[PDB]
Amino acid sequence: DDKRFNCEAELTLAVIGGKWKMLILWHLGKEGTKRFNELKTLIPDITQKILVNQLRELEQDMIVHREVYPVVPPKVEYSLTPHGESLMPILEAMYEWGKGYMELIDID
Amino acid sequence: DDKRFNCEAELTLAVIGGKWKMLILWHLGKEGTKRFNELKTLIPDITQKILVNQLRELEQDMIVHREVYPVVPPKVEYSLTPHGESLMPILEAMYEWGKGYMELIDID
Repeated sequence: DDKRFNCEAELTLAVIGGKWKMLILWHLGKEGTKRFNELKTLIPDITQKILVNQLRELEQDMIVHREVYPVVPPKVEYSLTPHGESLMPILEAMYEWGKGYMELIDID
Repeated sequence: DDKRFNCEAELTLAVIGGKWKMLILWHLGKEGTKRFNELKTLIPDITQKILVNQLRELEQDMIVHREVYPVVPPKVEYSLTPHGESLMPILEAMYEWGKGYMELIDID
């Protein structure tokens, strides 16, 4: 029970934690499917290497779908899986909470 | 905007992150006010030193209220602040998400 709450809430933190995953997921959930360069533009502080590593981890974690489309020209699209989509209410609530908290700590 | 979503969602992660804060907050929000020894019993894997450090950080972060009551015998009670209470829906949703995710990764 207590271990079940803790193992499970901590798993969630591990999946979305870090400096850029929440922002990647936010753009995919709010705006939809994106190519790599589109995400790279939306997140100007991120490097190619870091964005590739974060997307790879999100894909291996079954949060992001990466699909290759052999059309003319070929393209690779990134999107949320159903598991990713159900993180979106959590990210929304974290943003709303942190918006209010930041004002608290900033203005003091 | 993008920096505002990111700064703010990341602040939230910093406040609740780690191995024991979510569990401390969960017990305080679900069960109410607790003394230190009560929390120590509810979280048997935690050490005195670690529980003192986590509660101190939660208090300094204005998530947990620590009140000394000079009654007979004196007592020190820990509870959530209003800012802590508004984390509870987020923790609830993280637990529900991670419960489903753990089943996904366990059963495979």
